[PDB]
Amino acid sequence: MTFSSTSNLKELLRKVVLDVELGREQVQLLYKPIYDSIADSNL
Amino acid sequence: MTFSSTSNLKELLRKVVLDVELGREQVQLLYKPIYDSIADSNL
Repeated sequence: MTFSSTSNLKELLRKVVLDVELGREQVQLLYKPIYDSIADSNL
Repeated sequence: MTFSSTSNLKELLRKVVLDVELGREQVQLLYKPIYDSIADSNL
């Protein structure tokens, strides 16, 4: 009858999350084509 | 004997409908490529 009445009492209502992209952007390895890598552990 | 005498008596005169395009434009859902849809009855 009076959903406006029950709107304020939020804890009754279902909780659903508006899914949005959050989080820091992924990072890449840009340098690699320029550099020649040597990976001897005994350096 | 004039044809104007029989003008008013439309029942006597043969009836032919002037064929023509009547109607209204069909509406379309333009938004859909832009928006990403989430469907849930419990929102």
